[PDB]
Amino acid sequence: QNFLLDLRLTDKIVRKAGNLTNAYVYEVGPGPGGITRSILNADVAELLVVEKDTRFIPGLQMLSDAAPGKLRIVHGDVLTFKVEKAFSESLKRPWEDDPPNVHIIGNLPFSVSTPLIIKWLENISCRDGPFVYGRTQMTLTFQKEVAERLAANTGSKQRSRLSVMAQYLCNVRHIFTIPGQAFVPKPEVDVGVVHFTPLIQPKIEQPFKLVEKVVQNVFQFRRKYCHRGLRMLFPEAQRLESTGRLLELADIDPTLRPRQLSISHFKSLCDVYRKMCDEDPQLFAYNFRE
RNA sequence: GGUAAGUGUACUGGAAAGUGCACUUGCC
Ligand SMILES: C[S@@+](CC[C@H](N)C(=O)[O-])C[C@H]1O[C@@H](n2cnc3c(N)ncnc32)[C@H](O)[C@@H]1O
Repeated sequence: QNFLLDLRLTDKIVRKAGNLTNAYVYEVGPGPGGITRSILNADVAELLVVEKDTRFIPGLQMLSDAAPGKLRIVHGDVLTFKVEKAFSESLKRPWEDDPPNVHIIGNLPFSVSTPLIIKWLENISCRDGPFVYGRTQMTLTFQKEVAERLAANTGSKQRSRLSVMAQYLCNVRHIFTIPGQAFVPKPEVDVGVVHFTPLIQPKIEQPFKLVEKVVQNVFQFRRKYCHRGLRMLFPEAQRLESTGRLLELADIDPTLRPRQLSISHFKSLCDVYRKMCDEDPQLFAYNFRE
């Protein structure tokens, strides 16, 4: 659909990924090759590129004809391509060390990228997937609005769910947006650029699907008091007493609003919710739609 | 109150944009 061909920009992106000399990179959805021409020009060790659409191959291969052995083009679907088997076991560096010599770079349709960052976020929770090499970093691409929420801060206008879901597992710099006018063809949206480094110590240590559930119910009624959406974690019968103990033990003023909660206010609540989940087995599958 | 355009707007973990709401106007 909408492609990025401006060398000034494709360069700026690969610059904002970090030093890439003799590194290994996985570019998702290379497309016409703008991003990957620039990647190739950062003297990398090898660039693996996975692309769903066969017709971008002739052109992508002209780029590899220009840098032989540097570019490995793989005909694959990003949402199912198992990158963990894609590079040498040699590059696995431990989680407390520095990020491995492995980087992800992507400019995919927002249709694909948004779900991807979700399945990749829990991949970081579990330290599997692309993160078997351990705290591998990512440079990807979202509609300016979505880029904003990912990096939004406690109290910001656009502090939403992916604020919490991304920041508790990662350091999340949203380092610049670019105008839709820069794209062939220009969409009626601006485009934003976010970098992720997986956090050594995550800001919350509970199963991903737990704080996925917890953060959801908070941001449910986004400008009301937090307790009014929270309380829906609990079936009608227990709901009053339960919500009390939860806010009590977690130490949260219920007048607080979802956008005002510290990334640690969340750690607080989930620890308490995990406790009362393990004290009541039939509680974590409760959802009000019933 | 029903529809179309406009303008605001809210929400979005379906955002290369979508939908909901409000108001005004034209027509019914
Ligand atoms: C909006 S175009 C952008 C073109 C190019 N990536 C760029 O930055 O200029 C997105 C590209 O991602 C690819 N793509 C979309 N879904 C994909 C998927 N599931 N797996 C691999 N590639 C995908 C498409 O083939 C297309 O080439």
